Amino acid sequence: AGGETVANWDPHTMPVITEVSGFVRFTDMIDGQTITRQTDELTGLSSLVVLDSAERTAGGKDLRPALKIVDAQGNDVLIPGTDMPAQYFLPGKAIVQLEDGVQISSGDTLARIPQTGGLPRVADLFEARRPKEPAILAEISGIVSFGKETKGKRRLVITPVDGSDPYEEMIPKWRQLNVFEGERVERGDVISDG
Repeated sequence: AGGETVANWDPHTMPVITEVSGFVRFTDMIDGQTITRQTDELTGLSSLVVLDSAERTAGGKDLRPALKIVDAQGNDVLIPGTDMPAQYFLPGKAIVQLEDGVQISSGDTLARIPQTGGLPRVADLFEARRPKEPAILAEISGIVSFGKETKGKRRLVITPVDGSDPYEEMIPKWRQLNVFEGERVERGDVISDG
């Protein structure tokens, strides 16, 4: 009916959400290397925050902190259809409020990541100029993954299901990205908004 609200969301932070049910298990989340306990003074609540690669020590840079969704016996639960382990990797500045070994169901939030006109506009539109921060898309479909870190700029690798494996692209690590190495990306998908 008219005036009914059908969707609501919090734009301040983007959540990272599990796809399967089970138990949350920490991985590579060592305090002092990849995560830290940050406490809010105005509220008193403390949370685990994932460290940035530059801020980490030598050992922490190679580590990949993440959360696994394992069954009762300790076996990793595969995502249905994909047949891929449901290990969700937490990037830098990610806030984790889920205790180790706690029971979880599919769909629960695992983590949180903080977040012209006139005549010149028409002139630039007809000149087909490129914006200052162009949006990033995927050239070819398939799975995606990370690559070399801080080699001038970060790298990304696209592996098609039945295509050219060695394809790669360069993405600077100084721009807030929204790529998902654990999720398949189509060629009609965005990487950095804008």
